[PDB]
Parts: sequence; structure tokens; C-alpha cells
Amino acid sequence: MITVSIAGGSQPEILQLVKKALKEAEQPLQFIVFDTNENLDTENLWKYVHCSDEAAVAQEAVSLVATGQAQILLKGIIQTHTLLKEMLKSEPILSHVAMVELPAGKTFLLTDCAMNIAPTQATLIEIVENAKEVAQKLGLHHPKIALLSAANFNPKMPSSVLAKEVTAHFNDQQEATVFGPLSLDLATSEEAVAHKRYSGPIMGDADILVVPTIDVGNCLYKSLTLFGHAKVGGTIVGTKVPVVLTSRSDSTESKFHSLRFAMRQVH
Amino acid sequence: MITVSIAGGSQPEILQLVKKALKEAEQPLQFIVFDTNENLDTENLWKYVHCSDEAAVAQEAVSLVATGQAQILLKGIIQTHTLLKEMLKSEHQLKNKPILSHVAMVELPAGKTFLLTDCAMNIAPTQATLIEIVENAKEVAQKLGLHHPKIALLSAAENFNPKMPSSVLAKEVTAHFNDQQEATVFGPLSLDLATSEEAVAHKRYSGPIMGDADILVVPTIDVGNCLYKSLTLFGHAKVGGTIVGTKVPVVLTSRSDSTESKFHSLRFAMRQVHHH
Repeated sequence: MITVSIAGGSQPEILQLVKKALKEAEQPLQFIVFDTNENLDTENLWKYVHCSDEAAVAQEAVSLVATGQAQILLKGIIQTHTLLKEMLKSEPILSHVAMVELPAGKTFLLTDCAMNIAPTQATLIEIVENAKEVAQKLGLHHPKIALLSAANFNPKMPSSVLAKEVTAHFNDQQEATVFGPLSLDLATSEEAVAHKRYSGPIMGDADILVVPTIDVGNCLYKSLTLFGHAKVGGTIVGTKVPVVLTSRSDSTESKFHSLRFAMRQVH
Repeated sequence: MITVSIAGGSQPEILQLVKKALKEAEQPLQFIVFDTNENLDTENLWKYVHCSDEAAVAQEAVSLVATGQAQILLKGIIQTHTLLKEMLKSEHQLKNKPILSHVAMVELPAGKTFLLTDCAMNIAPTQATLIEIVENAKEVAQKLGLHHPKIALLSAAENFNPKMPSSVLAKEVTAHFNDQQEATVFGPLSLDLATSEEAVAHKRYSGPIMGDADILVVPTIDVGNCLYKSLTLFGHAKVGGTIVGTKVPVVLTSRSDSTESKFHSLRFAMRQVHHH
């Protein structure tokens, strides 16, 4: 069974997500909610735990995960940084990982469209490691990780430099295939690979895409959603448990996919 | 009448383009190809012209554009650096704008259309550069018939985030244009809030631009490139691009580019040449 700890989850929006999950659940699921506000549940859909202050909520919610009682931390109505702080206070480099599903069934992981703004050599290596973990935790043995760049390698292009550097680093592990600079088409389309007579480690069949900055990841993330009609779900990695960041403006169906994504990582 | 100069265009790939263009062409069109490779023209389509080497091919192609001899320059099979360095020589005087930039025209499935700028020329524009990138794209749209174009300065967050370089850049460039009345320039704005009226409503956002931007301006070539490819690879969007800043639209072609792809850019260039 899977127990989800929700920080500040005694809100109708959360209640609605929980109610939905429990009914569409194909496996045992349980929610434990911490909140300063009064309980809104009567149908005993979750386990309510009142808290004195918000700081306590974050503390209590994170504790349930650190102690090994809950396997997923969900961010309800609470300041992202207050919960983020407590998270780290329990732990060094966190990164966001999203799961993308395109119409024809094409899928891939997209990493860091929220956390690290302008990843340096050292931070990008860690970002690759976290995504490497998430993949090799969903079954993908020896996953292909492409370092995205608009650069043929051009020293005047930061993403190109960063890519050639991160590539040299993982040229040992043998646990995964990490290569870049690689243009988007050359990492996701095998047709682009032939039409361009290209040959390399990754030929339009990457399992994970790593961006140079959040600007690139955010853009790609939104374009796949707006015009690509793709299903997406993401979680924050780096801690001993998958963390789902939810915003009021986010749809339930989106934060739902993230929830299932967090669930698949527990399996 | 529009004459097109092609650097290294004597190729079966370029031939397929010319045929298509001359076929769908409504107004008078003409092609003059320069190449070190032998001629492949049998139907007397274009006007073949042999050259000693690539440096020669480029010099001769760019020369024809140097004056009103040609109205559009198109890069067939030849090193980009060779032609680029070639068109940037003082002897030709082609450049006629503070800086050169790349501008693309994007057409989405239904009818949504917009310009995307700088995913090939300026790597990581400074405030001064971004300002000129906007001007270049603003002029293309005006020349295309749009009088008061909406120009969205794209960034990851919608609300100001000083920890983000693109966010700060957007705010500064916005302040710079807060004076003129030729166009509406605003940022930081996220892609969805810039191109999706529904997303705007969904988040109840309110601002000078609400999912109806005419031109999107990215912070770096990586963002524009990724968006560009993502649009065609998964968005079913039609895209055409040209380098602006010169007195003649410059179309960049790559052998790997499909015929429809080259055609769209060529179509975009012809449109800037005649459209008012």
C-alpha cells in the first residue's frame, strides 16, 4: 500500500484530488493530511492531523516521510519555500523531473523545468544523476540521456560547452548513455536522424532530455502541452521520497498525473 | 518581379524547390544559381552559373544581391560561415540595420499565427541587443501589414523573479519601450500566457498581452531553437525563417531540410519583399 503525506491538505481542492484518487485507485492508497485549518473531511477519506502553526504542518508532513511511514510528500496549500526548507532541513541538490506522453505514444523524461535556474557543470551532473535514478527506477536499464543544445559544438555557445563537459564526465559509469550537444529533433526523432545522415550514441531514441536552463525546459514543457497535446506529470527528486509540488492554479488532472508518476516511482 | 540568388543551388534538392516555387508562383519569379557542381537544369528552369570554388560561389551570389539585381538571397549547399562572412564585407554594404537577427513565421493548425525571433543569430542577447531584435521583428511585422504588433518578452515565470536573468531582461526591455506607441512590448510573460487565451482565462491573468501576441521574443538561441523544433516536430506547425537586418531577406537552407520546409522560408522571404 502507498501512504501519501499532504502538507496543508485540508482544502476542497485537495479533498477533490484525494476523493478522485481513491476511487480511480488500482492499488491500496492512503492519505494523511496535516493542516492548521479545520478538517473538511467527514467521509473519512483521509487521516486528519491538526497543527498549531504552518511551520508545524511542514515539519509534521515531512517527518511522516522521513520516518518511513509515508512514501510520497504532496504539497497542498502551503508556501512552497516553507515546505522546501523543512524538506532540506531533513536532508543537497534537488531537481524537477517530468514525465511526457505524446499522442503517437512517444514518451520521455524532461528534467529541470522548475528547480535549478542556470545549472553549472557540477549541478548539471547531479541533475543527470537524479533523472538517471528515476529512469532506472521505472525499469529502464541503461537509459539514454541527451544533453540538449542548439549548437556540432560551438565554444561560443554555453549549452554546447556545458554539454561537452557533462559528456566527458559520464564517459565511464557504463550505467547509462549520456551524450551532448544534441538538438531536439536529433534526440527524439529517428526520422530526423536519417534525413540528416547523422550518427552518434543517441539517435532519436532518448529516454531522458536534459535542458541547459529552466527557460528551455519551461518552454519545451509548455509547448508540448499547448500545441503538442501531451500528458505531463512531474515530481521533485533529490530527497528520500518523491515530492509532488501542487499549485492552486494547477488543474487536478495535472497534479493527478504527477501523483501517478510519483506512485510509479514507488513501485 | 522577384529574382532569387542561390549560393550552391545546383543540387537535385534545390531543383525540387525551384520547380515547386515556379509552379505555385503567382507573380513573376526568377532563379539564378551559382555552384561549383555541374548543372542539373534540363528544363531551362533557373539560370546556371559555374564558379571556381565556394568562396567564388558565395561572392558571386552575394554580389547579385548587393544591388537591386536580386531581392532575396538563399543558401544552397555551402558553408554558412563562408556565405555569412561573404555577405558581411564592406564592399557589398548589404547590412542596413544596427544588428542582424533571425525571424521566423509560425502557423499553427487552426489559424494561430505569430513571429518567433532569434533562434539562430544572437546567442544570448544583452539588453541593447534584445532591443534591436525587437525592432527588427517589429519592422518585419509592420512590413507584413501589421500596424500595432504585440511583442511578448518570454520568460519562465509570469510574475517577476529577480533570480531569473530572462525575467530581469524582460522587465528592462519593457521599460525601454514603455514610451513609443508603435507596438505593445511586454514581459516577463510565459509561453502559455503569451499564446493561449484560454490559459489566460484559466489563470485569470490580466496584462497588455493576453494569449494574443503577434511576436514572441526569446532570451537565448536555445529557447527559440527548442520551441521552433518542438512546434514542427509535435505541434504540426508550419515554420519559415529568414535573417533580417540586411537590405535583402536571407534564407538559410540545409540539405536535410524538406522541400516544404525550404518553401516556407522562401515564401516568408517573398512576402517581406513585396507585401506592404
